[PDB]
Amino acid sequence: EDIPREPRRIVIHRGSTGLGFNIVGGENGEGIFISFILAGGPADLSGELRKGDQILSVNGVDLRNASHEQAAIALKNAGQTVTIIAQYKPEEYSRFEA
Repeated sequence: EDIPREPRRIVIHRGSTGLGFNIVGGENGEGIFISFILAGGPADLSGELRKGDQILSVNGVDLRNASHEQAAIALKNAGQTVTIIAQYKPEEYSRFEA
């Protein structure tokens, strides 16, 4: 609704539940997508990320062509304050994850 088509920058702070989201994808022609946002966790309270966002970068590490494992390591090692570049692609998310 107030989500643009182009990539956006979101800053999250890591908590006791991590970043408060989980990821799928990173294989074939599917990039890294947010599949779940934990209620009350850091991503949810930020208000800015959505299921079906593709993660393009985290703290400058390019995740456009990462595998799931590569992305999970980048997110684990990104530190307490994490800058995410995300692009909202709900139709492409549904093609892969429906």
